[PDB]
Amino acid sequence: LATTSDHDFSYLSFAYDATDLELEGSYDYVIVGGGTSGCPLAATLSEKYKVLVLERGTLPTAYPNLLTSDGFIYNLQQEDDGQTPVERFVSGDGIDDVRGRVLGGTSMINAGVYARANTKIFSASGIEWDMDLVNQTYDWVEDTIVYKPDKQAWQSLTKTAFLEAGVLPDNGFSLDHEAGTRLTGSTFDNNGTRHASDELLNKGDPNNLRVAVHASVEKIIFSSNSSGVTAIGVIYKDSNGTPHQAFVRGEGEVIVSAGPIGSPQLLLLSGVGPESYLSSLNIPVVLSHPYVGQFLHDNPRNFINILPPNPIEPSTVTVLGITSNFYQCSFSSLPFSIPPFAFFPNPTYPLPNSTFAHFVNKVPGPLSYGSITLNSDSDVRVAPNVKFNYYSNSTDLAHCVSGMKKIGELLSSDALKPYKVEDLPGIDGFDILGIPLPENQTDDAAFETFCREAVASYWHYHGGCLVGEVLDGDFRVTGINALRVVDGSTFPYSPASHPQGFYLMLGRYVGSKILQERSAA
Ligand SMILES: Cc1cc2nc3c(=O)[nH]c(=O)nc-3n(C[C@H](O)[C@H](O)[C@H](O)COP(=O)(O)OP(=O)(O)OC[C@H]3O[C@@H](n4cnc5c(N)ncnc54)[C@H](O)[C@@H]3O)c2cc1C
Repeated sequence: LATTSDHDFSYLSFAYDATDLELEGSYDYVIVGGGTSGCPLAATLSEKYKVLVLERGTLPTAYPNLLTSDGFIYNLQQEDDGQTPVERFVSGDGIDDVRGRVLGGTSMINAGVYARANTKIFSASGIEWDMDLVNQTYDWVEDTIVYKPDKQAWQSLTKTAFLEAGVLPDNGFSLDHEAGTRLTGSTFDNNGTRHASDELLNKGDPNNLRVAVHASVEKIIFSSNSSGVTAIGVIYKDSNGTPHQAFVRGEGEVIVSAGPIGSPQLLLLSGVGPESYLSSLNIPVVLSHPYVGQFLHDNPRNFINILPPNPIEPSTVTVLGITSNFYQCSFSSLPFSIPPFAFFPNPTYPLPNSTFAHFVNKVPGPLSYGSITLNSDSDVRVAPNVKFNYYSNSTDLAHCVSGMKKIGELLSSDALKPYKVEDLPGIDGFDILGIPLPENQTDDAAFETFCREAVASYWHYHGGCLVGEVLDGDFRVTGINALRVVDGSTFPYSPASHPQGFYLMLGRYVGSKILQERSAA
């Protein structure tokens, strides 16, 4: 774990704008997307080789509101205009959602909840894992951007309700995703500074790394020979319009780390994708990869909003109610005078005028998947369509009912009694904002309805470029040399209640693997 301090911007000595980058240049590694996974992977690769991260968004400095936790709601409430750190999109489903557009990626705009993955993930996954490295990697991240949270009035009040509700055992303060109520790590220090993955660039090597911002990567270039396809570089546009080239050297590679939506998109626009689909759009086919854009997952978020009669303090989420089929936590916040996008599933949702609390549920997996589709010719700056097919698989919905039933109990416990508006028993007495639970806690066919109408995103989407589908165990795009994907898009199921821990890790992991195979060869 780390000691509270200022956000570390020493990496700016080697961060550039893309208008300030050479029109063409050679590197040992090119990393598209300077996000959650890119930054650590950049840092890692730079220890021993020449590296360039390329990032469509801005320095965090440009938008001072994502350096603190107070700003968390704010970033969401700001209009999307192409420049700002939060990109507003809606699914084919109709559910409002965001993703980051800033150096440090979505770890720069997120809720900052840290958790190490479910150990039982590592074995049933498709990659074979070095567990001395994984664990030692978590150390390296934690030792830098992860902090032990201080008691907070409202959160400890949620710990007690979870333990009263049945969520056992009490694990105390622990980083490991296990079953039971616990108090987990956060990327918000005890002054409320945001520490995100941009700071892991500082863990790099200043003499070897070159970050670039406002570099929208448009195309991955390939080479005919010899004898098979290889990545040679990428093309990116600067803010003026000028396209630049970045090339890989002998023995080098290009690594896409643009997230569930970015990677499938860049690959598809570069003509690695399902043949009949690319033809359909007149995109020249470079390798027929049927599974690119496929198997996109997003865990449904189902919640209850309460408006206590007395005010409650805003909190950063640190207390978690982990059960096998779903995960829970609770957010308290100042009122909303302008709606923060993606918090609620549509913009016409009532806003809270006083302080309120938000009890949420996240189904694991999930099992239901969808698809990335392009709709703009090529324009990388045009957000692709995604469909997630919420509650399409009947098991996701069972776990929703369960989880909502369990929130029903959270509301019944002795801890929540001072937050009811009147002294009515059970779940009644709460002043509800938006859609309330079913009255009868034994009405399956009614809770199923709740789950389906109330659903929003947990923002934890992942998929679209799976190992054992598009990538091999080393994270290579199969049948293409020198091309790799590392990020949210690489696995079909969520690693924990909260994924950034896994992804931050997954970045420096693949780093060391690549570095290793550079010494054993
Ligand atoms: C509102 C919100 C809150 C969240 N809160 C939590 C939390 O509390 N705890 C937790 O564990 N997880 C949380 N998450 C999820 C977690 O932060 C993400 O799943 C994690 O960031 C994984 O992202 P990634 O590394 O795959 O890609 P990202 O971190 O999104 O990185 C992708 C980067 O690549 C860039 N990019 C995209 N396309 C291009 C292009 N073609 N050219 C150049 N650059 C490009 C983007 O600008 C972006 O910066 C939250 C997510 C959201 C949306």
